[PDB]
Amino acid sequence: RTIGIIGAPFSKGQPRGGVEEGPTVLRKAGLLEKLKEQECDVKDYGDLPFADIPNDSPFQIVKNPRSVGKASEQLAGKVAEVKKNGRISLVLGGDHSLAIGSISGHARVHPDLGVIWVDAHTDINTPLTTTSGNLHGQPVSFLLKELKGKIPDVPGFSWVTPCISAKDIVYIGLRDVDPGEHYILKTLGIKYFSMTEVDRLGIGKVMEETLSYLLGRKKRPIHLSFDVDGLDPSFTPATGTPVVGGLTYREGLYITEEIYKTGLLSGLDIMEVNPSLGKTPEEVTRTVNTAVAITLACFGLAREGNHKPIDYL
Amino acid sequence: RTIGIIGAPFSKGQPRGGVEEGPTVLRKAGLLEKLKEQECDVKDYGDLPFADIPNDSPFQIVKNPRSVGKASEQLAGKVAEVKKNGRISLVLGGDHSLAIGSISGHARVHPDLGVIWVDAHTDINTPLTTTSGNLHGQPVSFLLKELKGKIPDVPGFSWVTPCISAKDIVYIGLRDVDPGEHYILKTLGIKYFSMTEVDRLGIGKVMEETLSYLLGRKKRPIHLSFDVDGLDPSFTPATGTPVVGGLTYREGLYITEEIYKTGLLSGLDIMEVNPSLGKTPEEVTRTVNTAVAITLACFGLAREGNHKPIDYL
Amino acid sequence: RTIGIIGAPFSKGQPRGGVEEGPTVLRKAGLLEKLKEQECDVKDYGDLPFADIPNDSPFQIVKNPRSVGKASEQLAGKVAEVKKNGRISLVLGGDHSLAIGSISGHARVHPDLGVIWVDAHTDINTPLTTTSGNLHGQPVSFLLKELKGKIPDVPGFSWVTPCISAKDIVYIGLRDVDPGEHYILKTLGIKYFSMTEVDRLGIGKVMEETLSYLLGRKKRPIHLSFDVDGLDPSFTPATGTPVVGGLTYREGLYITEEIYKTGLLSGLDIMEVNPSLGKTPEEVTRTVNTAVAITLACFGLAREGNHKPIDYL
Ligand SMILES: N[C@@H](CCCC[C@@H]1CO1)C(=O)O
Ligand SMILES: N[C@@H](CCCC[C@@H]1CO1)C(=O)O
Ligand SMILES: N[C@@H](CCCC[C@@H]1CO1)C(=O)O
Ligand SMILES: [Mn+2]
Ligand SMILES: [Mn+2]
Ligand SMILES: [Mn+2]
Ligand SMILES: [Mn+2]
Ligand SMILES: [Mn+2]
Ligand SMILES: [Mn+2]
Repeated sequence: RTIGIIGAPFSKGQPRGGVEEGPTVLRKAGLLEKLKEQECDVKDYGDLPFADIPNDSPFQIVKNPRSVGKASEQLAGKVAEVKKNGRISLVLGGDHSLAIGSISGHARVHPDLGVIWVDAHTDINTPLTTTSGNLHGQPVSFLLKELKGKIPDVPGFSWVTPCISAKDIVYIGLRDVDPGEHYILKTLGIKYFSMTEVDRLGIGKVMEETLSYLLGRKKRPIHLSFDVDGLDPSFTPATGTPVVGGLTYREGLYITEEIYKTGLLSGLDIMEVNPSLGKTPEEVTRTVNTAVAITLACFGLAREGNHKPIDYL
Repeated sequence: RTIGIIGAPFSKGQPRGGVEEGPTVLRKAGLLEKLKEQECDVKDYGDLPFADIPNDSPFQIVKNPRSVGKASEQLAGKVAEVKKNGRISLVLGGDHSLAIGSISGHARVHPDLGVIWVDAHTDINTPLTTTSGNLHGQPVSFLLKELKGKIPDVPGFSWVTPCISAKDIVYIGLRDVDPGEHYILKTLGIKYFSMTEVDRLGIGKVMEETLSYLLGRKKRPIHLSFDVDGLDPSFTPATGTPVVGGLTYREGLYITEEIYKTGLLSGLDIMEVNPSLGKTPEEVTRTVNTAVAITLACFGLAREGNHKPIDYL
Repeated sequence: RTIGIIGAPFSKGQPRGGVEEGPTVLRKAGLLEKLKEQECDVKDYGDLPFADIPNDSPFQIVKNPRSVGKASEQLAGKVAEVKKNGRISLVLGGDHSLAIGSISGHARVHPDLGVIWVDAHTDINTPLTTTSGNLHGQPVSFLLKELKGKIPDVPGFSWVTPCISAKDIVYIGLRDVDPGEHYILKTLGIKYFSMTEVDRLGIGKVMEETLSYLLGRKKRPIHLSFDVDGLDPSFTPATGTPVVGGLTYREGLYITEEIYKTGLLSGLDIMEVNPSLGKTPEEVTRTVNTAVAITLACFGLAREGNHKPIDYL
């Protein structure tokens, strides 16, 4: 498809800094070229320059609110631009707090978007339910219209406007959900397939239901926010908050291959890849290679093979 | 639920001794605290003191019959006690020969119990069919009423009374079954899901059929005897008789999460964890961590999340 | 069943030479004995002596055409012999180019054979579509009647006669298919289950459809060409062209256990095991052990257990 690459070297949504290297190691893995090696029209909007905000004391327990709120605000504008250019936005990021700006900017051009969130976590803590204060675990709370009222005025986010309903999002891969988050899950009726549902139904049925659930009433643009820690750490170890028992490399590709086939992918986030956290050089390459593979699947690379519309014989 | 912890540091059901450390490393992993950290009422009945039986020569090929028969006899009494106290017995053990006493004592208070046996092995060899002579591979033969007649008078087990029928037990995870054992399997019509059935049906259907098979006619207490070598050695390597191609960490949790949801768990055995057999310190922690995870799942810990009955928002 | 072992220490179908050691390390793993330890009548036709062909320059891009064409020609004769002796041919090989002779010789005695090809690749490149020139990636193109016309007169293969139709073959495990190969796939209507279909349907349904697809109209002899790189490299690392995201050890055994149960297995190839490519001594033993396990499954070894027709009690 027509892609618009946007690097988001940001890490203040959490404590470990190496995550802002995500765009670099991914590009250095030949991501742009690989995409071009397919049927992809690729334009790199470069890495966004996230100005330093020296004065950013916590808002209550919440950390680096101004820099996070600013990075998402900046990212939101960029995504809206690439979307206005008729391209699928590919946000190579740092931490997942950036999802706030990516989904926000996407919904400005396509307010009817549906979101598929692959993650070991729900990232739906509010500034009042979070125990860690890390904003990469709160993005979803800022985007949900139903949680509009339980989100205090946090410095840096006054530009935010909830753009999606609890019913326009589906979670896949959950295995470490906080108590308040689970409460929000059940209270708002959010559709999710934790690792338990994946085990019960199999990833094939999981994807069937996910797409049917989001595209049933009518076809609508799809936003895929892929947190690499959604996959098992044996595949993506170089990430900040790994949790054992994750989705397999195969399941990761199955998810993306199916989304690609809908022809409705319009926004994509590949987040939380932190090279600095690899215990070895191999753990880093393994994490980056897996991250690239998932990305390519979103844009056509199929395991059964691919061929141009010509007579090869 | 209401739990009654009972440590069973015993190893004479087999050759390698480190298995009697099971209760120690598990407790030292914070098992009691972790359970309390949930909605669990926990009372530790301590570790049973298994007196040394210096004079215990083999009965034919069978090894350490008196100490094994004695340990199970002692364990049987303890379990019956905790069951009489309205608690779910949690037997942290050494080798699986202890299942004889755990299931025996359980059935004294709840004669209508159904058993789910997760294991790479059937542990149903008789003193006459066993080739190794290790009693941890014969527990089931002593408990089955139908095998009453093919079990010789082995020193230390005169207190035993078969308490379950071949139809009140279901095996899950089998992948190394001896010839005589397989014969007993097919001859008594025992329900089992070897790794082949798990591969064919998927763990979801496997659990559906298992519970339906055992709880169909009527709801009855459930005894789960979990041999950690039922899971693949990439998850539980620190165990005496590992067999490749086992159940996954995910499947292990799926099994237990489903059993928990029945609200019928009344007896649980977490066996065969041998710290001494870990090739590295990490293999030990990996085995113990997995063993703890499975245990917590049996008592409520869910991958989709958990929350108290309060308004978190 | 009645087996006829034939070693094929050949490697010129590709660049790395250690693959010709396949027969050796497999035999040294106790394969013959293990088979005999079952209900198998085993006769080893020894290792075929593949005379050196010093003068063998490439035919266009195709490498070592004369030695490859000769090795398959020799192998074809041997297989036909063992098949004429009422035995299931077990070809312990080097590279997969040998499939040309194995399937050719098999079809001479049983022209109605159906083929199950487990592989990460389709190995259906023609001498004109191949980019590497390695013949181990072209065997299928020489065997298909429908591709009769797109296969130039390559030195060493004038003895070849396409013996199977595109509809008498099923692929399982595909995850690295070239563009021209994919074109041939879709153009000839070849049935395949890439890793994507395995993920979607589960290996149980995959095998159900495969057998139904090949044995539907009528029961016919089965030829299983098993490329060990079809399984994930975490199980069979010592192989020339490994591809991540492969079939599991369990799936590998499920496939073979199901084929065995049809009672129609008549030809088997266990290919691409290259001991020289193991990064460690353990990677070699792990590859060989897995290869032996799959082989034993093809001839009866079942994970649920096995027993002779006698009264064990
Ligand atoms: N729920 C935990 C863990 C958050 C993980 C967030 C990562 C981005 O995906 C917290 O709120 O801190
Ligand atoms: N069937 C073999 C292996 C027994 C394994 C027993 C382990 C407890 O689970 C024997 O009888 O010695
Ligand atoms: N398709 C590639 C890779 C071939 C792999 C062949 C291995 C035998 O299974 C080629 O034609 O060279
Ligand atoms: Mn996460
Ligand atoms: Mn996340
Ligand atoms: Mn066992
Ligand atoms: Mn056991
Ligand atoms: Mn291959
Ligand atoms: Mn091959």
